[PDB]
Amino acid sequence: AEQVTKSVLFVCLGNICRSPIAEAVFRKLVTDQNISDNWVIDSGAVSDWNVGRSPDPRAVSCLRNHGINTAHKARQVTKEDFVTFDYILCMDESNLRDLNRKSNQVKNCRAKIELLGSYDPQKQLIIEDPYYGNDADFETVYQQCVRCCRAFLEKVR
Ligand code: VO4
Repeated sequence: AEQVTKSVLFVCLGNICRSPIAEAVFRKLVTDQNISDNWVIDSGAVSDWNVGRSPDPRAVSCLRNHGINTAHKARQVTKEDFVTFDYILCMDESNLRDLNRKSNQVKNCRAKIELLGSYDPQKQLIIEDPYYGNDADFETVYQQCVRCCRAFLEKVR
């Protein structure tokens, strides 16, 4: 068994609600496809405000309902991420404006930066911040990341 090693970094503002859901989902997919050894996956924040914190409790329990677990600590996106990751996928256009800005700060930017939702077969471009929502909104977010990541993998696979 042999292919190339591919890398994806999932990005949100805080790296507490959404990017850990999208990251964990994506890991479960790869693991389920027997393709983990070919993938490098991680999640990070635009902001430094929550570095080191654990994922929201609502994200945590939501992933559990689906039999998924995570051990992520929040970390900030850095300049080297633009040189090391094949893909940076974010949640919203704000995340997107911010990364492009920072990427400029890099000379040799090899990362393709895009909205995760741009992969959604249902076309919901945007993945809403569920922080102030309740438990059904987290379930809605999980659902979108599932759609998107399944579609992302299948074309980069
Ligand atoms: O942790 V995030 O989804 O930015 O809230």
